[PDB]
Formats: sequence, structure tokens, C-alpha cells
Amino acid sequence: SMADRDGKIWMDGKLIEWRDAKIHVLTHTLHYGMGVFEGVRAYKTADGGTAIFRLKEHTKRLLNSAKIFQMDVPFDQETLEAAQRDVVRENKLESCYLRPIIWIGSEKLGVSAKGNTIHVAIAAWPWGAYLGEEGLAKGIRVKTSSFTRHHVNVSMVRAKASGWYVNSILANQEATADGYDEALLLDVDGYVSEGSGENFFLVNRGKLYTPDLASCLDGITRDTVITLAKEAGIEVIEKRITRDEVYTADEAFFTGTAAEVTPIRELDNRTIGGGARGPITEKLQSAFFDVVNGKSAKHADWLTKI
Amino acid sequence: SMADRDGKIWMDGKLIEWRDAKIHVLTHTLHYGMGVFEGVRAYKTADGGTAIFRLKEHTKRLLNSAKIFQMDVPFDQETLEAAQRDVVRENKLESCYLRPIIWIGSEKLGVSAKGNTIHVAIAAWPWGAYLGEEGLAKGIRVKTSSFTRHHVNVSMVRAKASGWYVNSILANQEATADGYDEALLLDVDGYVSEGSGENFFLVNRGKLYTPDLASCLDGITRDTVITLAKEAGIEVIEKRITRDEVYTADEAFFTGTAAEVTPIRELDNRTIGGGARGPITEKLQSAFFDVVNGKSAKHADWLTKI
Amino acid sequence: SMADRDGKIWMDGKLIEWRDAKIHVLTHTLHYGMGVFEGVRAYKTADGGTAIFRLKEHTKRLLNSAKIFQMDVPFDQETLEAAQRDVVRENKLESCYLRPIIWIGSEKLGVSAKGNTIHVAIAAWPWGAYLGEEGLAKGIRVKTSSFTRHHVNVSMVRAKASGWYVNSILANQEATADGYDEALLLDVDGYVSEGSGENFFLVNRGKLYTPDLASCLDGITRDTVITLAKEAGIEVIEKRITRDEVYTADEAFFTGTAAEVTPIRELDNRTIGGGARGPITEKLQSAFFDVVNGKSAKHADWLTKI
Amino acid sequence: SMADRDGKIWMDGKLIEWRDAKIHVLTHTLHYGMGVFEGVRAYKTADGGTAIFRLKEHTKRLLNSAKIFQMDVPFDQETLEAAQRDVVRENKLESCYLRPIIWIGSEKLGVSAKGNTIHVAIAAWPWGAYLGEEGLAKGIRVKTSSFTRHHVNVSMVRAKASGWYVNSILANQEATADGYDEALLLDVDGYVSEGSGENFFLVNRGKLYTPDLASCLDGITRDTVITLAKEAGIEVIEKRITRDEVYTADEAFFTGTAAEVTPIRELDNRTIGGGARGPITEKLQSAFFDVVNGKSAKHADWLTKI
Amino acid sequence: SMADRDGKIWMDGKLIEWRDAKIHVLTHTLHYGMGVFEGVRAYKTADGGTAIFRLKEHTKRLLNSAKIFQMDVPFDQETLEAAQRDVVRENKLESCYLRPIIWIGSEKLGVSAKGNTIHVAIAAWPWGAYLGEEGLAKGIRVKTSSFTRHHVNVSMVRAKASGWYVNSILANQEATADGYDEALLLDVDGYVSEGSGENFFLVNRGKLYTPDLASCLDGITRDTVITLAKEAGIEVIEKRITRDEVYTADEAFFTGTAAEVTPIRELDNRTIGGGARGPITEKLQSAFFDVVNGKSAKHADWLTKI
Amino acid sequence: SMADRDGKIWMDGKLIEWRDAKIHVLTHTLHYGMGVFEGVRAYKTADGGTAIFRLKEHTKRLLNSAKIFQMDVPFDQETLEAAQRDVVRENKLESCYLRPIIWIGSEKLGVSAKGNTIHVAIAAWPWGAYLGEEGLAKGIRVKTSSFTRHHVNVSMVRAKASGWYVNSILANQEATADGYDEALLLDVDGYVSEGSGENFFLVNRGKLYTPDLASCLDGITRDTVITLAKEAGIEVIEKRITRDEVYTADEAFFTGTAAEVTPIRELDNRTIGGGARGPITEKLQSAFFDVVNGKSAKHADWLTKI
Repeated sequence: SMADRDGKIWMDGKLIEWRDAKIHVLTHTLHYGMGVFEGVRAYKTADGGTAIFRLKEHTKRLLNSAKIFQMDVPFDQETLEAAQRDVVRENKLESCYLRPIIWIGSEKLGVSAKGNTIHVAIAAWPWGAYLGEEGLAKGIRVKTSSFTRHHVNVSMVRAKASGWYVNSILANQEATADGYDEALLLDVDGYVSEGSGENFFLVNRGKLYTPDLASCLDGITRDTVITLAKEAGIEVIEKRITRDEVYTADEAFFTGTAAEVTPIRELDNRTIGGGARGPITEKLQSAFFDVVNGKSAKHADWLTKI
Repeated sequence: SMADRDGKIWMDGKLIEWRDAKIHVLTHTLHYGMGVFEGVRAYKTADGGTAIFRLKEHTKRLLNSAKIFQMDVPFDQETLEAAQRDVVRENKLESCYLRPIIWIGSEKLGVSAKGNTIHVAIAAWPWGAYLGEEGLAKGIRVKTSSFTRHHVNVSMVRAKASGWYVNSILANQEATADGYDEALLLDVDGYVSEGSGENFFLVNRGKLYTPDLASCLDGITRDTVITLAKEAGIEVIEKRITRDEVYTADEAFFTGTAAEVTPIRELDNRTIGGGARGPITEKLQSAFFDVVNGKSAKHADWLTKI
Repeated sequence: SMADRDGKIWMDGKLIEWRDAKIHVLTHTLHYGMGVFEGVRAYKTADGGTAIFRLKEHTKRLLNSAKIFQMDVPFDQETLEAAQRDVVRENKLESCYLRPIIWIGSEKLGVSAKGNTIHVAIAAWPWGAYLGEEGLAKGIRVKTSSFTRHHVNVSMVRAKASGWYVNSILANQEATADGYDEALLLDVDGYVSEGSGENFFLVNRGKLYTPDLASCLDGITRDTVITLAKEAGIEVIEKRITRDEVYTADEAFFTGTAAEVTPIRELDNRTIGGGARGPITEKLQSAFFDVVNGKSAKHADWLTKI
Repeated sequence: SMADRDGKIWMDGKLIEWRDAKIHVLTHTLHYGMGVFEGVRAYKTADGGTAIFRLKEHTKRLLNSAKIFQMDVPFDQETLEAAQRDVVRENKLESCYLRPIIWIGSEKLGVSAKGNTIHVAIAAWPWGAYLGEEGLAKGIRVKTSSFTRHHVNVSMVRAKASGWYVNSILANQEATADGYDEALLLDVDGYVSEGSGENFFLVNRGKLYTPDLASCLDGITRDTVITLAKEAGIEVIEKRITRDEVYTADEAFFTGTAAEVTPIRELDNRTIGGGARGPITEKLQSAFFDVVNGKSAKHADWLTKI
Repeated sequence: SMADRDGKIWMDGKLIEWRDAKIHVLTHTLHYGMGVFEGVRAYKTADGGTAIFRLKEHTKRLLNSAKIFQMDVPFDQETLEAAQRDVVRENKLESCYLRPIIWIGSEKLGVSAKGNTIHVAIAAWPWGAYLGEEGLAKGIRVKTSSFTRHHVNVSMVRAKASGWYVNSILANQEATADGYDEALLLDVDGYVSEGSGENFFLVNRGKLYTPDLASCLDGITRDTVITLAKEAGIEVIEKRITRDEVYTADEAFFTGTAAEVTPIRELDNRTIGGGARGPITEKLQSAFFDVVNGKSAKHADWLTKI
Repeated sequence: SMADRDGKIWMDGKLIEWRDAKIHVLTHTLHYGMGVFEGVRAYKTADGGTAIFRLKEHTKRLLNSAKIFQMDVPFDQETLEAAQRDVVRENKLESCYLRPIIWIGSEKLGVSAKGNTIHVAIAAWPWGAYLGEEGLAKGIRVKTSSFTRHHVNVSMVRAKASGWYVNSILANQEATADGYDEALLLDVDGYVSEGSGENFFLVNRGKLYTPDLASCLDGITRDTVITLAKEAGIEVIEKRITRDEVYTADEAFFTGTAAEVTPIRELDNRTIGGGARGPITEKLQSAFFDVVNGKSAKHADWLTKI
């Protein structure tokens, strides 16, 4: 149980006991879905310390998400960054996942959010076993969802919002119920957008391709991989991608804070390339894990020591 | 405050004290938006009694919403109907708004959503006219939103789901920030769909028009008004409606449990007809209120005495 | 040259000599397309008199077109109805086409549209069969346009507006350039909408079909024919029509004030039915001309004597 | 009044008196919207002279607009360039605005433009005070319109045509009626296209972004700014932009002949960046005004001395 | 094998031995997909005889399919009807499936189809329940496909054309590969259109619902069922249907010549109603089989004895 | 006749006599459209020899097309490449058009392709310029089709599939029936996609434009021309292109195996630039024919000697 645990949660300005982090059922966000959250990793680094990965960019996006919804957050970025470090430190955590969430309180329950408190909470918990290059060598099997990805003037897709993930859950459940590892979603035009919670990449003829920044979230892992790709001399192309363009690709993979860099060996029971992790995916995977493990000089400023 | 009140809330099989109806901040629905709810009204009827309006139909829709999401609800329809009546009775309410809500608990916080408790809670409180008393009698000013209504293969629009209402909030806030009473949303094709929390009707040449049951919710108030219109010998036509078709209509109005029957006297600063409450609207509105107040011989079974 | 004529034109409150009806080249509507107009016919009736067909309905739509654009017209409906009768009378026309137009003057030439005079002019001239006397009896050859019909949230399709007809010109010119009589336009979804300046009907298995009132103008001739069809015991169905649904139709025809009721005997070089004017088209065509010629007692109220 | 002035207007081959530039009300373009126009600025340059900005490019676009409509213009580019200079010179103008317009005459008033004279007129009038960098230091407040931008197979959006601006007026009136400075329009897919009469740019992470050349007009100010940006070493990216991508941008601005380079400090009541003019926008403003004032070494060929 | 068997096939005017009905690999339709076919059943009637169900309507549609493609068929409807009867007779079949097919021959292999032979062949064989015999009585499990149903201005969906069924194969293969019985396809807007080879119906609150005749084939079984429904006093409604509208329907079923009337007990692992063949479905299914077996006098003219 | 010829056809593993390459009319692909094919040319090279142009890429794409449809091809790429060379050699062809085709056999004729034999055949014949020799030199006249290009989630557009060409035939017939040389198709959004059997390019201000790889085939000739353009120092830009963007372009041309590099001098009766073959088109066309004729050392590896 996530609720019944010893530990500390940061809530509305103070560290409180984990179990005391509670709200009433007539909370606006529970009923109407307007809330925003982040997903952030901390890694044990090669020198023995713990560092949060791209803390600044994640916290900037968190506040930008609230700003999209015109949610006045009673804390600045500097405060929230320190608070996230606090949560990791006081829970005696090393390799872990941080979940900041900002939501709308229980003062009034009309559609209008006007007059409700804007709450902020930050919790963290241990990550599972470290996978790395060795643990993420076998690709996963993906299914194209029959549910369509968010429309960009119905949902604000640059916001990492609570309400958006009903779509993700429906897509993810469709895939796993028929034995697949994850879903891949097409946008309203039938072009590949992203996974249920991950951005999508393919490789063809030594070049890295990814859907243009249209209906998908502006992933921080996505941005990380694109930067590492260019730095390694690999050309990156953003374009509209069809599903059969994926079927015929040399390699493919997912990126996300939780997913890191995860190879896709199969889509809709079409084997991707040779069916193993491809060489470009491997290269980017190693560049990625070198960065998050603090074995990279070029990107030291992406790690925040606890 | 909705949290800080005296009274009883029905939750997971029993009446608890109002303030005790709490959840952890790591509740699945708070983060990922998959929950379902209903809006139901109890009315003080002409005989001095209290009666819930179309309880069965609302409870049926609540379980169907959960069914669409494959959420297993640990209570059947008969139990939930009785629970709603219990809430109204034990809180000694003469008239109220009921809010049943079904959500996903705090046992685990992945998108993968497996193994979480399916919670159910029912609260009720006194709540006046959603769009105001002056609105009911004189009509309101409405603004066509620049936010687009839900796409039917992205959101499951037949389910009244928590996550869906980010879109309603964005639209409603856009309208009210510029001084309008409510928003009207167009679907992805540019046709009138509905209000942020209301089904939409217009009147033209003595006939009642409403958008076909496409991108909009299958409103129970909507269904009520259509039945009353047919019983009054008024022809009802379901079609695709353009915004300038509304600009030139004889009358227009909103329907919903909270909004009841609210006239629209103006859309996008274009006066609707004569600019007041039109004769067919007033006719349907009065017929509606005669039903909920228990003054009609034809629809007694739409009312459940407490 | 329709500028160089003898006669009277009603302009801004009074009858003036035809040639004096002039405007400056820095007229707002000339540059920015926002103006509204009507097409109205006066017929020689069987009693030797002249009557305008559905004057009230056309003048109502004209003012509603202005209302859609929030153009404040300096004259009421009674005044404009009389003025149109005045124009027919003072030009000694036994039968004619009336062109009322409302436009935005030359006081200021920004998009700001603020403070310009709202002008109104009415001219009239003899005008025979828009698509030919032969076309009326034998039917015409139509080409589906490669230009798409107006989107209903880009253009306000219920307004008969100046700026809309660029689309009609492009479609019409495409058809006639390759030797066809008229163009047929599909909407943004690829369903049949209407002709470049006519509503569309088809007949199949003794029933009359027409596109639903979606992206097409609410034609008065369209309404006229629908009514006459119902009165003739013919079932009328409004639906989304595909182009190959027309190819395989028993009959098809156009309606409009200029086009009256014009049979379509061929679409995209597919012969419609037998290839001439079909029986149900002929019955509806004859019912139509009986009405405008004042041989029909049931619809005398549709005719206004000069 | 634009009509009642002393001056000279070039019309159909020669300078005539301003007030004599008249046409009949039965002019085809007044009724049907197919006409094309340009907006061109002349600036007082640093050496005391007066020069038209990108006259050749504007006149090329004027003739291309007519060519798109298959309007045979009875004058070549060289003649029209000389006439525009003639109009500035003979009206004794310095800083001013030129308005060339090509339209369809009054020989026949069917939807068919066949047989009608193709007219050309050029007028010009003084500009208000020079704003420059200092005068355009305040960003404006923009509202996303509830009206959708032109469909590229319904309207020919590369043509600057009379009929297109009904949509612009509707969007602009919607914004200004609620107290905003200008409208921003989304295309039929919900992506930012442009302002009602201006192209749109945003800045993020030191890079310049703009909607790809899809549903928007190929603005000459847009082209000017893109070129200056590249010459200043600024990366220019063309992509599909969402409205919340604007909400979260560092800077944004409009470009247009009249608007020059105008910063945007707010969209839909979301503050853009810090709410002031950004450093990139200022740099591009400076480069732009250095060019139009004739103080640029690289782009003298963009100015035509009167 | 379908090729290797004893019997007779009608091909291009004459009955030939089954195995002799061959064509060259360089056959136009084989490479370019433009061919048309039909599915027709003969049943063993209750009097011992054999009758083809709705031969006239199927043969009319066959020629209309050809007409849509402008394929000149060298045989009239009378001849093809007789040919089909001969095929059933000369193969001594008491009950069977007829497959007429019209295709473009091997004279030329450019895209430009001109100058090729238009071939016609008619074969027949005994064929059981298309979706299984157990499915007819107990209902089948259906999966919403991730492939989108034909666009009505890309494909001519009223023609039963060879090339259209790549889409059907892709959807059907997707469903069967994961253990479902058949696929359900949504149109380009996300609404339920039809199965991969079946029209679709749902039942709710005593009424019969089916997608409007938009992107789906004008099914003859669909038409049969609608007629029988109306004759049974069951109200029939054509509308746009969402997938979650199916999830919450009382009943659902497929119709087609091969599939006859097939109940749907489950869609996307959501149980439909009580999870069995519903009462209305049962009533319409029995009405259907009574008609095709010649046990109903009302529709004798739908049967053609061999 | 394509059937009645002397020579050898490679079919299912061996060369057979041309006329013996036969299939049964009850072949799955003939009825349901799922098959894939290629177009490949052998050129008489400058040394008097004969070479297939980019045999590897075409054969790679052939198998990728099969892979998209999950068609298990009983031969590998090495075998198919050698077979194509065999067909040219044994037929004693100096230059020719090669047509490899993979289709689904005649074991079963249900929608389900499981489990029919996957057949492969390869024929070759002399074939001149697809769009004419004069067309290659002076450019052709093109008409924009009123038929819309394939939707990327209805058809798998990266597969060169038999079923896809009903659309091409319909577009191409529409163009030629009215005296044009070829059709140009817009995608479902109104943007230019490609010819009926050709990729599309335009030239503007020294730069080369082509629609992005979205709804069109990933043509190999397209790829070749892009590569040659970059080697010649010409910038290549991929973007969304409107039809009026073509109207106003400096040059335009088609590419394809059959069509080679064919200039377009006219679209929709708008002259493209000078009305003749433009300089950039001539340079690229010349560079192309240099490569396929074996006159260029840079791309010898694209040629496979028979």
C-alpha cells in the first residue's frame, strides 16, 4: 500500500508523516481531474552519492503545467526543488522515484475552480532493481491502441495533467489484457504520437526519427536522448510517422522517466528489424545511463546531489 | 468548505461522519483521473415530502460509467439507490444535490492500475440554481469557447468521468473570466455539442432542436425534456447544429441536473430571438419543474420518496 | 454591362437612377468580403399579375445574415419588403430577379470595421433559367469539384455572405472549364454538401433524400421542395450522402432561387438513372412552378403581389 | 472618410482624382468576394528620402494572388511597381501605406466571373507616428479566437483575397469586444496558425519558432524576420505549435506590414514569459527597423526610392 | 482448396468446368484492386426446394458497383440472374454461397485501365455460419480494431470492391490473432461504422439502433433486418454510435450475407447486456431465418426458386 | 495482350513459360485486394550492357510491403534479386520494366487470409515512357483530383499494395477523361500528396520542395532525386504544400519508376512558371538519366548488371 507506510511527505510547505498526508473525498481534482504532477528519478551515482536527474527541468515543467491551467501555485521553483531534495533526504532514499503533485482543494465543488486552495504534495519511494544496458537488452512487445491520443485543442498536451491519463489507462489496459507489454497510440489523424506514458523513437538508415512535437508531451527523457544523439553525431529527424513506417524500421524504442530507454522489438506482432536491440538504441542507452549515473563530464549540470 | 461540515457521508458500505471521509494524496484517481460520478437532485415536493429525481436512471448511468472503464464496483444498483436515500434521510435534507463518486484507491500508484480498491462515496448538500435564479427566469449570456469538446475515441463521452472535466473547466473559466455566465463548446468538426456542464437545445419555428447524441453526454435532464416536449405535441429534431444556426434561432436553453432548465438569451453577444425567455422554453421549463415537484400525473415513477 | 442600364435602384432609403448607384473603391466590403445578399424572384402569375416568391422568408434571412455578422441594418423588415416591391414596380418588370445587398461603407478601411456606414441597395432585372431552359427539361451534366465546401466554424454558412462565394466561383469555374454545366461540392469529410449555388437532392426507391442541414445553406427553394414533397406523400430523408450514392441514385436535382428545380442527369460522367429528367423530379418541379405561377391555392401566402 | 479626400488614385492605367475612384454597386467582387489586394509600407529613410519596403515582393504576390484565381491582370509587374511609386509621389506622401486592389467588374453578376473587366486601383494614405523599438516595447494582450482559421482546400490561403477576411473580422471583433488587442486563430486541427492579419512567432530556449507554411499566408514581414533571424545566428524552427506551447514560451510576437514586429505579452490571460518584451524579440525588432529605415548594409535592395 | 474441385463455373457467358476458370498472373485487378463482387446465399426452403435470397437486389448492386467504377459489364441483369440460378442448379447444390465477381483483364497493365476486357465469373459452394455455428446462438466476442474504416472520398464505400478488403483483412487479422471472433471498425471520426465484413446493430431500451448509412456498405441483410424490425413494431434509429455506447447497450449483433444475423455478447472484453443472445436479437434473427427458409408469406418475392 | 506472349515468367521458385503463369479466379487477392508489387526498370547502359536500377531497394521494399501485411514470403531477398536478373536475362531483354508481384492464393476465400499459399511471380517486358516522350521533355498538364489520397490508418501507404490502386485509377481516369495527362491528389487535409502513381516535387527560388513523407509512398525515384539534388548543392525542403503553392511555384515535376522524372508545365490550367521544363528540373532530370544509363561513377552501386 502506498498510503500505509512509514516516512515523510512534503505537503503545503512542511514535511509531515506519510500517513497524515490526507484529503477529503470532496476534493475538486478527484471529481474534475484538473491537477498536475511530475515523475522524477534519483540515481545512486558512481561516486556513492544520490542525485536527482534534471530536477530543474522537471520542476519548471510542473509549474508550467499549473500555469497552463491558471493554477496559482503558492511556492516558487527554488522552494519546490529544495523540497524535493528534502523528501529524498529525510526518507533516507537513494535510487528512487519522486512524485510531486499539485491539485485543487475541497472548498467548493462546482465546475469552476475559483476559490479553492491550490495544494502541493511531494512523496518519494524506492525504485526497483537497476536494469541498465544489461537489463534492458531485450525489446518489449507493443500493441497499437484502438484508443486515439489526445486532441491538442481538447486537452492541453504540454501539461502533465491528472485528467489526461484516463486515455493512457484505457490504452495500456487494452494492450496488457491481450498479453502485450505496452500500448502505442495514434493521433486523430492516424499518425504515431507516443506510448501511453512514453515518447516514441525509431531508427532507419543510421538516422534517429521521432514524431514531431505535436500531440505528444514534451518529454524530458525525449529531450535528453535527442541531445545525446546529436552529440554522438547521429542525425535526428522529427516528422509524421505512420504505423507501417514503424513495422519496417531498423530499430525502435520508448523514452520516459520510468521507462528510461526501452527497446521495442515488436509492434502489432511485426518484428522490428532483427528483433533484438539495435546498435543505435544501444549507443543512446549507454550514453543515457552514463549521464544518470554521473559518469559523464559534459552533463554534470543535469544532476542535483541530495 | 465542502470538507468541514457536520453530517453523514456514505462510504464503502456505511455511513461515516462527514469529516471522516478522507483519502491519501497518493490516491490513483487524484493522479490519473479515472473515476466516475453522478449529479442527482432531491426535491421538496408539493405534499411537503422529499423525493430524488430519476434515481434509478442516474444510478444506472453511474454503474455503466464504471463498466465502460472496467472498474469493478463492490455494490449493486439496489444497494447504491438505498444508500443515496439513506444519505438524504440521515442528513435531514429537505432538498439537496447528491454526488455519488466511484474512484480508484491508494494501494498502488502506477498507470498499470492493478490491485487498487474500488471506492464508493455518496455526499449530499443544499445547492441552489447552478446558473442563478435570475438566469432561470430571464436567460443567461453564453460564450462559445475556443476550447474544443471531447473527441469520442479519445474520451469515452458516455461515461461521466472525473478526468473529462479539465476540458469543461478550461471552457467555463474562459467564458466567466470575460463576464459571460457559461461556455458553449463546439465539437472537433465545428458543430455545437453542449455547454461545459449542460446539454443544449434550441427552438425554431415551433420545433425543438438538439445536437444528436454524438460527442455529448446522454443527459438525463436532456432525455426528460425531450419526452416532455413529445408529450406536449412539440416536434423534436436531432441534428448537427452550427453556431450561426443558434444566432438565428427563436429560443435556446441548457439542461442538466444542476442547471435544470436554463434559458439562453444571448450567444457571443448575439441576442437570441427577443432576448428574454421564449414561450416554448418557458413551457418546457414549467413542465419540467411540475415533474420534479411531484405535480404531474404522468411521471410519478421518476420520483423516489425518501 | 449591368452598371449601364436605365431604371431605378433602391439605395439607402430611396429610389435613385440605376447608374447613380455608385460606391468608392475604398469600400470596406470590396476589400474584406463582409457583406450579405439575397436572390429573390418575381414571377408572372396566371392572372396576368406579378408576385415575388416568398419575399418575407428571403428578407428575414437577409437580416439574419446581417445579424450573424453583427451588422446593424438601418431599416426594418417591413421597409425592405416594401422597397423590393417598389423596385419591381418602378422598373415595370413583369418577372425578374431581385438582388438586395447589404455592405460596409468607405469611411474607414481597416479590418477594425468600426464606424462605417451600413449600406443597403436593391436592384432588379429580367433573368431566365440560370442553368438553361434545356437544362430544366432535360437535366444537366455536373462535375464533383476538387475544391471543398466551407467549414462551418471558418465560414458562417447560414449567412448568404459576399466573401463565401470565392469558393463557389472556384468550383463553378472548374466545372464549366471542362465543359460541365455546374459543380458539386463535398464537405471537409467528403460527403455531398451542395452545388456552387444550389442545394442538392437525390431520389432513390420512391423517396427523396437531401444532405442534412450541416455545411449547406438553409435554402428557401430547398425548404419549398421538401414541403411540396411531403404534401405529395413522398417521404423526405436528410442524411450524409456519398458521391457514389449519387452515381447509383434513381434521380438527382438542384434547387435554388436562380436554379429553381434543375434535374441532374449525369455526375462525373456517370449517368443518373435513365439519363433524363426523372418522374419524381418532374412531379416536384411541376408542383414548384405551379406554386410560383399562382396556380396552387394551398400556398398563395408564399406569393406577394406587387 | 476614405472616400471624401483630395488626392490621386491610380485606376486602370492612369491617375484620376481620389473622389472619382468609383464603381457600381452591381460589381462582381462586392457580391462574391473574389478580389485580391496588398498592403505595402513606405518609410522615411535615414537620408531624408522616402522608400517603399519590398515593393517587388509585394507586387509579385499581388499578381500571384490574381493568378491563383485565374484573374487576367491587364498590367505587368513593372507597370504596377511604377504606378505604386507614382501614387506615393503625386500625393506628396512620405511615411505611408499603399493599398493596391484588383477586382472583378460589373458587366455580369452571375456566380461566373466570365466576361467581367479585371480592374486595378492603387491608393495610399499617410501613416501615423513612427513607433519603432521604443514605441513597440509593450507587448499586447491576445485572445485565442473561437473561430477557426481557413481550410487550405476551401480557401486558397496563399492568395491575399477580399473574401478571406470575413473570418479575420469575425475573429478580431470577438477579441476586441472582450477587451483584448488582437485574436489568435487555430487551424482546423487545433494548432496555432496566425493572427487575424499577422503571422505568429514564439521564442523558446533561445530559438525562434513559427507555424510551418501551411494554413497561414506567406507573409513578407514573416519572411523578412526569418531572414534577419538567420543572419543574426538565431535558429529558426517551423513546426506545428499548440496554444499551451505558446502559454509556456519565453517570448512571442506578431509580424505584418501594418503591425511590423509587435510583441505579445499575454495569451488567454496567461502571461508570456515574464510579461515584458523579450531579448530575442527586441533584437529582431532592431534588425527590422534598421532595414526599413535604410540603415542596413545587407538589404538596400529591399527599399525602392520613390 | 477452392481451385481444385469438380463442378461448373459461369464465366464470360458460358458454363465451364470449375478447374478451367483461370486467368493470367498479369491480370489488371490482381495488381490494382479494381474489381467488384457479391455475396449471395441460396437456402433449402421448407418445401424441400432451393431459393436464392434477394437475387434481384444483389445483382442490381453488383452492376451498380461496376457502374461506380465505370466498368462496362458485357451482360445485363437478367442474364446474370439466370447465370447465378444455373450455377446453383448445375452444381446440384441444395444450399450454398454464390460469389459473382467482375474484374479487369490482362490486355494492359498500366494504371490507366482503358482497353481491357471486363470479365465476369460466378462460382458457388456450401458454406456454414461465417462466424461459427455456436456464435449464432450464443453470440461472439468482438474487438474494436486499431485500423480505421474507409474514408468515403478515398474509397467508394457503396461498391463492394476487391481492393477495399485489405482494410477488412487487417482489422479481422488483428482481432483473430488475439483470440477474438471478429473486428469492429470505427470511422475516421471515431464512431462505430461496421465489422470487417458485417453491418452493425445495437439494441437499447426496446429500440433498434444502427450507424447511419455514411461510411458503411448499404447492406442487403441490414436492409432486410430493418424492414423486419419495423414490421415487428420495433422502432429503428439511425445515428452516430460511440464505442462506449455499445459497451452499455442491452444487445448487439452483426448482419451480412455470409454472417447472416450474428449476436455480439462481448466487445473489448466488456460484456454486452446479460452476455447472451438478447430477446430482440433473437426475435429479429428468427424473423430473418423464417423469411430465407420460405416460412413467411409476407416476403415471397425475396426468394427466387432455382 | 499481357497474357498472350512468348518468354519466361519466374513463378513460385522457377522460370515457366509465359502463358503458363496462371491462377484460378477464386484467388484471394483477386477478391480482397491484399497483394504487393514493385515497379523496377532495367536500362541499356552506356557500355552496351544492361543494368537493373536499385534492384536491392525495390526488393527490400517488396519484402517490407509483405511484412506490413504479415504475408510470409517463401523466398528471401537474395533469391528474389537473382530471380529478377534471371527474368531479364532469359527473356533476352536489353531494357525493360520488371513487375514482381506477391499475392494470396486460392485455398480459402473468406476474409481471413489464413491459410492460403503466398505466391510470387516476376514478369518483364519492354515499356517506354509512362507519361510519354514529349511529356518528359516539355512537361505535362495535370489536374487536381476530386478523389482524396489514402488515409494513413485506413491504408498502409508505405506498402505498394494492389488494393491501394482503385483510388489511383479513379483519380487518373478523372484527369484523362477531361484531356489532362495525369492526376494530382490531395490528402484528407487538403494538402498536396502525390500523383496517381508518382511522387511530387516543386521548385521555388532555387530550392527543391516535396511533401513530407506522410500520406505518400516512400518512392525510390523520389529518394534518388533528393540525393542528387543535395549532391548538386540544392537545398531540399519537405513540408506541407497547398495547391495554390503549386500554382505559384517556379517549377514542378513528377517522379516514379515508370514515370522517371516528368516535368509538370500546368496544374488546373494554371501555367507553372514559364510553361516549359524549368532549369532545376532539367538539371535533376539530366543527373537522373546519367545515373540510370551508367554514365555516373558516383552511383555505380545503384546498378546491377544482368
